[PDB]
Amino acid sequence: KTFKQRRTFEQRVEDVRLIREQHPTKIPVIIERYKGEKQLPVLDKTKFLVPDHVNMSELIKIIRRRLQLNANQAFFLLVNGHSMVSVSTPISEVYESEKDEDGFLYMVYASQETF
Ligand SMILES: CC(=O)NCc1cncs1
Ligand SMILES: CC(=O)NCc1cncs1
Ligand SMILES: [Cl-]
Repeated sequence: KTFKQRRTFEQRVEDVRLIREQHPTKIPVIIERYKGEKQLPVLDKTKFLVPDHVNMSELIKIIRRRLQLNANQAFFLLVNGHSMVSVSTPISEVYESEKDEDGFLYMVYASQETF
């Protein structure tokens, strides 16, 4: 069902190594809906190549646009399992501290802060 379940650790590692070789300026991000989540839609895909200069505040703007949300729909984003301390951090810096051992940056969204 989830990305980690669909691909072996070996497979996730090799895919990140390909993104490094073919899209060296991009951050490999997994973005998944919370398994509880009722309100917000599912995305058209799971694996995203994010430009390494965008900060977390702009990535939230991007995901809201991709989900085609309106002004009063609530949106919460967990990174590597927990809340973001800051949305002003460049994703290149967030990646280096919050990346998984497979080399993806894992994110989960919901309409409640209570995930
Ligand atoms: C394409 C690519 O990055 N793979 C090389 C690596 C093998 N050992 C660590 S990374
Ligand atoms: C569009 C692109 O190149 N990657 C950034 C994205 C992150 N989440 C949705 S797309
Ligand atoms: Cl690139």
